[PDB]
Order: sequence, then structure tokens, then C-alpha cells
Amino acid sequence: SSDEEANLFAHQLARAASLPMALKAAIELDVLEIMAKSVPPSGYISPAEIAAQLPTTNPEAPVMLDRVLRLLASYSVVTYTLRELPSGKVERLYGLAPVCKFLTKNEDGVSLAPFLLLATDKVLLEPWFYLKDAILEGGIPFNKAYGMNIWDYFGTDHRINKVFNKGMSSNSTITMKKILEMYNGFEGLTTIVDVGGGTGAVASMIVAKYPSINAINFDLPHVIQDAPAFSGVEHLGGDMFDGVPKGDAIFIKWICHDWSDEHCLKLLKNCYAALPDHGKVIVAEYILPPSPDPSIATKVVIHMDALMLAYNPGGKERTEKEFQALAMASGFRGFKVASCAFNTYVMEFLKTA
Amino acid sequence: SSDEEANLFAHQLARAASLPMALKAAIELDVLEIMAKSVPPSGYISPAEIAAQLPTTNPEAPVMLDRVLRLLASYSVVTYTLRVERLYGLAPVCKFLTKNEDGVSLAPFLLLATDKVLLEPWFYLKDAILEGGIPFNKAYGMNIWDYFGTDHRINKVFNKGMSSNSTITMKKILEMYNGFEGLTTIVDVGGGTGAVASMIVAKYPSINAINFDLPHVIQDAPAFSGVEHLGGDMFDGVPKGDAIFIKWICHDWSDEHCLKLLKNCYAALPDHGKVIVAEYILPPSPDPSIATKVVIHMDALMLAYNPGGKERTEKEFQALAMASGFRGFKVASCAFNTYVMEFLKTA
Ligand SMILES: Nc1ncnc2c1ncn2[C@@H]1O[C@H](CSCC[C@H](N)C(=O)O)[C@@H](O)[C@H]1O
Ligand SMILES: Nc1ncnc2c1ncn2[C@@H]1O[C@H](CSCC[C@H](N)C(=O)O)[C@@H](O)[C@H]1O
Ligand SMILES: COc1cc(/C=C/CO)ccc1O
Repeated sequence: SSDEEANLFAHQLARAASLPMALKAAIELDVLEIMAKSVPPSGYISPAEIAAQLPTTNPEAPVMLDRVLRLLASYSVVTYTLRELPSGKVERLYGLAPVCKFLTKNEDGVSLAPFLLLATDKVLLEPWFYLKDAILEGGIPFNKAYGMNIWDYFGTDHRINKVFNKGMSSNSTITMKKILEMYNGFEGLTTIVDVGGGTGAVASMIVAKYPSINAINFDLPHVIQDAPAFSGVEHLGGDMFDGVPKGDAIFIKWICHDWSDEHCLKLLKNCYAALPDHGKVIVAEYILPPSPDPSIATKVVIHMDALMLAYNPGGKERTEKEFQALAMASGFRGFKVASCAFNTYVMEFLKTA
Repeated sequence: SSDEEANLFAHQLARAASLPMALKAAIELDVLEIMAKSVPPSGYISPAEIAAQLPTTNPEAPVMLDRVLRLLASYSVVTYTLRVERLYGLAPVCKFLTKNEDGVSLAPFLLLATDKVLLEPWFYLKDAILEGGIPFNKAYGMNIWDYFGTDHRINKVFNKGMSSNSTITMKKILEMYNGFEGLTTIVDVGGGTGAVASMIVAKYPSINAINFDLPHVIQDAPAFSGVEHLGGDMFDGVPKGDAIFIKWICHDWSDEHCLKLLKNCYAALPDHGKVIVAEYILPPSPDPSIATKVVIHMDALMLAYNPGGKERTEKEFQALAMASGFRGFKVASCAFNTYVMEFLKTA
């Protein structure tokens, strides 16, 4: 019965995708939001009460919903309680687990739900069918699937460009709120460039905290076209590999992990050129731990490394030494790990140390 | 703290689909088999040494494979050591993902589970909840079995997947369950390419078996001494025998459809015959045990694929037996999370 446990595990592995796809459906139905707003003083609500708030009105909706919520409950995505009905049978009622705090809109209208919709999108699951091909043939699984780099594909496909940019905006909003409570390194700058800033969430947050700072959000044209106006942020489109806007500091969050070491050095030399004599690059990334331990924090970084292998041209997760090596090879003389929040480190690459 | 943990958990949820796709790639590359046959007594081998057995001259193949194995190692799918370069070995689950003594593993089953065709329905779950219908049918414009009868590739993947999983479960069941003793003719209804029938005949050479499924399945069934492969539709009726065996058939169908099948079974059997049902049995709550998760995962899969298919409790199975004319019911045996029930014609 080491056998029994191993056979079970193999089954669990085989079906693991069903959990995020069940969660995706629950998000796309607005179930977790319906729960947050309807739950009584107990904490729990029935699938029938949930389903009366959905636009259906499929008589099989309440049972289908219960079956989905039961899977989420088994993994503690939602909580549950049992209630015995006269009509003997016991039903499940569902409540919010702590993770739902990040899967439903906070006080400012933000959650990780759009990030989950990106992670579970048909476009991001397709490259995984070409992992074996890329290993044997060379190249990038995404490019085998779509015939071009991820960014170029986003420039062709308006729906996924929007899902991607919204997903990064949401995740970054949540993490940068915490980084900004811990990290002081934006204090005193007069101008900050967010290179690869997406739709400008991070730039906007920096301006909100430091009203005197002028921020530049720089990304590809096809991203910058959808960036909402925010007073104190200028959205500039271009290509970071040709050059970046000038500023007192440059912020790059989740950019280096997208790119090979050679591409990173190219970018970082462009950042060095764009900065004044004593300026800096602020790098926000995961940092690879020494081993594939089974901690969730490590598992999450290793999962990202594998995503970078599926998606990106040479992208990968890096150790602190590897980052320090990049800084050095692009001309910076100092390196600091400055801060950490929600598993994301903030590094500074200083032109003078 | 609690926020840090909850943030982490949302991220772990978001990327959980890729774990099985990484494993799929490893199985398609034959990595687990190469490891099994190539590890030295230490039990560990480098990604470069594995990649040297792959049909490639991509110089990046080693590092790519390293990255994939690192993910599998983080989930305890493979083991690892440091020499800093990582070497990797097989964890206990790999015994079920690499051929055993009999040439069988669950690797074809994982390849089924991760096939592009079966992941597509999950994009239409929300549509089925809101509009009705079946996520599979929304994706492909026909029901699952009909799709298989149009697509040779996926037919083969599905039948090999079921065959591999059934051979592993059924071997354990047959050490445990004696209810096939004394029959002359067993009919395996929805028995796929016939693995289970062939195992029954091999343990009881005195039994003769009918392996009955759809024609597009029976077309691919290999021959086995004392099994006859018969194409048809179980909803039109089923072949006669002393007993009928149905494994992972009930869960494919709504209660109304199960009743139709079960009445057919009743009619093909003599006054003293029984239906032998092998299924999961739903436990009384969404507890976190892996055994319960597995049954709940399957319940959710039936939601994606099938018309009213679902996992059931013992009480529900007994109600199906009663409503289709069977007067006796018992839970006979269990192995590898699969119960064997008998639906007996008499009290
Ligand atoms: N050559 C190029 N120049 C500028 N931006 C680019 C680029 N190639 C990719 N990008 C941008 O790099 C970003 C990586 S995703 C990270 C977005 C953002 N920093 C955040 O953390 O939320 C995308 O917005 C993408 O469009
Ligand atoms: N109407 C029908 N009549 C006969 N077989 C059918 C059917 N509809 C579905 N099936 C068969 O039901 C099987 C369901 S999967 C289970 C297969 C096998 N009993 C095992 O456990 O390995 C498939 O082989 C499918 O082809
Ligand atoms: C390709 O770039 C990124 C992708 C993801 C994952 C998106 C999932 O569909 C997360 C961070 C990135 O910089």
C-alpha cells in the first residue's frame, strides 16, 4: 500500500489541470464575487442561492455549480459546511477561504482573478503541447505553436493582448502595494522610467505614493495603445532593445526573466546609457532558491521558470549571483538585494558603488 | 504572513495545469524509461546523460530537460541530488509511470488525461453551466464517443489509456474478489479493447468472455484466447451471459441512462445472474485526502465530458440497482480506490 499511495498520486497528477480550469469557470461566472456579497452571518451559502444570481436559468445549474464548488472545497479554495436536510441527504454550503481575498475585488477594485484568467487561457496552455518538439528541435514552445514570439503574437491578437495586460496589471498592483510599504528606493527621484511597464499600473502607483515624481511608462506600441491616462505618467511606445527613455532610475519588473542572458545584457546596457552618472536600475523578480525543495515559495518560482521555458525566448528564473553577474557585465559597480514582498525581490543595480 | 501564504496559494493554483504537461513531455520524450534503464546504483543521472539518449543534436536540450525535471522534482515526481549540477532519479510514483514486469504502466493514462482534445472541453464549462448542455459537445459539435469514432488518433489514445489503467486496477481486484468463480460466460459491457476480459479468462480458463463495446473500439481490439470481441450499442441491448461486468460505465451516464443500461443487463441475464459494477464510490464530504480528491476530480471530469455522468454514493448505486429490478446489492471488494458492487437479481 505504498503502491496504493503511488497509484493515487499518479491519478492526482493526471487530473491536476481540472482544478485551475474549475476555478477559471467559477471566476468567469462571478461565483466568488456572488459569494463575497451574499454570505449570511455564518459564512456559508448554498449553490442554489448562488446560482439564482447567475444569468441562466438552466435547471441543472445549481447541481453543476455544486460539483465545481466541491472540487474547489477539496483543495480549500472555498470552505464548506454540511447541513442536514429534513429530506435526508445533507447538502454542502460554501464559504470563502483566505485565498479568496486575492480572488475577489479588494477595497480598490483589484484582485488576482484576471491573473488566473491569463494563466488558464487557451493561448497559454497551447505552447505546452510543443515542449517535446522544442527540446528535440531547438527553439521555443510558444513559437512552435504560433509561429512567432509571444510579444509579436500579442500584437496580432487583441483579445489575448488585453487578457495578458490585465492579468499583469492585477498581479503587479497587488505585489507593488506591498513592495511600496517596504522599499524606500523611489524616495527622492524626480523621474522614473518603467521599462516594459505594461498598461502602467506600477507607474501610476509610484506617482500616487510620490506625487512629485514624473513617471514614464514605456512598452511596445500595441500595449501602450491601451494604457489608460494617469496624470503624472507619460505612456511612450518603443522597443527597449533599441533604447529606453532617460530618467533618474529605471524600473524593470518581470522583464529580465523573459529574456536570455544575452538579451538581458543588451537591455541593461541600454538602461545604463539612459541613466545619469550615479543613477540606478531597480529590478523586481523572483530569485531562485538553491534546490527544488517542496515549499510553496520555491515551487512557485520553479513553476515560473518552467513557464519561461514554454513562453519566452531564453527566459528563465535566476539566482542572486546570476543577477549580480548581469549587473556587473552591463557596467554597474554595485548590487543590492533591497527588499522582498509576496515572493518578489527588489534588487538595485547601481552605476557607482 | 497569512496574506503572504494566501498570495502564494493563488499563484500555485494559477499554474497547476503545467505540472501534468511537464510530466507529459517527459513521458513523450521517454525520459522516465531512459532513467529507469540507465541510472547507476546511486539511483541518479544527469540531464546531459539523459539527453544523450534522445534523438536530438540540439545543444540546449540538456538544460531544457534540467528545467523540466526540476519542476517535476519540486513536486516529488522525480527525486534529485546535487553533485553544483542536479542529478535526478525516480520517485515511487514512477513505478506506475514506467513499464512494470508485465509491460504495463499508467503512462498511457497520463497521456490521455493531458491530451489536447480532452483539455478543450474545459474552456466551455462556464457556457454549459449557463446555457445547458455538455462542455465536450460545445467544443466538438458531437458527443465524446462519436468524436472518438471520427478521430483514429484519439481513439487509440483513449483506449490504450483505459486499458493501461484497468489492467493495473483489475490485477489487484482479481487477487481480492472471487465473484467471477463459477460463471461460464462473462460479458464485459463497455469493455474497451478487452484488457479486463482477457485478464478474467486468464485467471479462469473455464470462463468464456464476450468483450462488448462500440465498433470503432472493437476494430482496434487485439485477439485473446477465449474472448470474443463484439461490436454494438449497449443501449440497444447487451449480449447474454451468466454475469455482466461494467467498469467505469455508470459514471459516464445520468441516472436515466444508467437505468436503461441496467434493464438491458437484467434482460440479458438468467434468473440467477448478477451485474458486477466497478466504480469509485463518493465519500460523505470534500475532505482533503488524496483518495477523496481523486474521486471528486473524476466527478468534475464527468461534468466536462458526459451527459449527466457523475460519481455516486453507495446509497445511490443501490437505488439504481433497485430501480432496474435487482433485488440484492452488496459492496464486495475494493482495490486502488475502485469498489466492486454486485447487483443481484434475487433477494
Ligand atoms: N522589446 C520590448 N520593449 C518594450 N517592452 C517590451 C519588449 N518586449 C516585451 N515588452 C513588454 O515587457 C512586458 C513583460 S510582462 C511585465 C509587465 C509589467 N512590468 C508587470 O510586471 O506587470 C510586457 O508588457 C511586454 O509587452
Ligand atoms: N453505447 C455504448 N455501448 C457500448 N460501449 C459504449 C457505449 N458508449 C460508450 N461505450 C464504451 O464505454 C467505455 C467507457 S470507458 C471504460 C472502459 C473499460 N470498461 C475500462 O474501464 O477500461 C468505452 O470503451 C466506450 O467506448
Ligand atoms: C511571457 O511573460 C510572462 C508570462 C507569465 C505567465 C502568463 C501565463 O499565461 C508571467 C510573467 C511574464 O513576464
